[PDB]
Amino acid sequence: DAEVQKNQVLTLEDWKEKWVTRHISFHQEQGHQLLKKHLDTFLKGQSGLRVFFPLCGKAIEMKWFADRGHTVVGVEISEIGIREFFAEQNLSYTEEPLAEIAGAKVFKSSSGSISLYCCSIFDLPRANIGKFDRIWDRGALVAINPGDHDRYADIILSLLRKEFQYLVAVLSYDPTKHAGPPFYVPSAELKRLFGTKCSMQCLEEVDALEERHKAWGLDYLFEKLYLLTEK
Ligand SMILES: Nc1ncnc2c1ncn2[C@@H]1O[C@H](CSCC[C@H](N)C(=O)O)[C@@H](O)[C@H]1O
Repeated sequence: DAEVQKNQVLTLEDWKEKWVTRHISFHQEQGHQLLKKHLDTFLKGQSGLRVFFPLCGKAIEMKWFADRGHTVVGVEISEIGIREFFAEQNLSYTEEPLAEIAGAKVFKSSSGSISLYCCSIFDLPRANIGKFDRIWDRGALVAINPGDHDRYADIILSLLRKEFQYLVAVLSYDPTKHAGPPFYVPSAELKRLFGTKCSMQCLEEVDALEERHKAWGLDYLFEKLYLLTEK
């Protein structure tokens, strides 16, 4: 069952077409409510953290971190989504080509609080973006093709400082009922991916079934939030 979606794929071009055609149902216009609940503690006592958002879309919470004085980096293959982030958050920005990745670009807020790399996360290591105190992962690990999970996890691990907090949101549902994204990523997979190098703790399990999931086929959907930290 954890293997049912093992061969499913969305490509980089499919994701870019979703943005062009406005198939962006993943986006949360009010921001993620579990992060909101856990944010203070996530940041508790710390100043000027470097925070990474994989597969960031136009995630409005990048502004939450930037407003609190933390440095934010995201990676997103869609230039449309990146430009929409800055428009929606009312921020000016520069654009620079990325010399190490053909065709790619980096978009930075005017005083540098937020830098969004327009490229694949699988190419991002060549952009020399350093390491992070915090990672917020929502619609990211669950968006990655299942076949790419090992590669994805090693990149996330390579981006962590020695001390870190890594919050990851997954969704539990019957994967024989729906072909992702968002893919089904159970606890056991999280543990396969990160548990030798991370301590884990489940923080939350919440009902996410919306009737919009009805015709999907789903009669259960729960969102789970995990906190990963140094072993
Ligand atoms: N390999 C990849 N590299 C970079 N972005 C990718 C990617 N695969 C998918 N994406 C982008 O990943 C996003 C997943 S949808 C979730 C967006 C955002 N994290 C949110 O919480 O709203 C899309 O914006 C899609 O274009």
